[PDB]
Amino acid sequence: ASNTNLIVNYLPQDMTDRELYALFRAIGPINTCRIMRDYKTGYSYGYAFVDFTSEMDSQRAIKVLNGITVRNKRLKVSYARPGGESIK
Repeated sequence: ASNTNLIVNYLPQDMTDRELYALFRAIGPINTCRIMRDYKTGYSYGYAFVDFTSEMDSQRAIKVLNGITVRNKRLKVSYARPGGESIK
């Protein structure tokens, strides 16, 4: 199949995958972009999901985008493998 969903970290807990699209939409052909945060109070901790559905050009953007700049911090980008790859 195809699709290597990634995870963007270093989020302000208020940013939006839209502004993120202004970056990724130019780096890789993302197929979907969501943000992870408490679904009850909305308490975000910095971390979302951005898939490139490229599994190739995306990986390159993963070594680069990893630690970019959000006008104040530096986003993060991994191949969706937080906490020891889905725990491990």
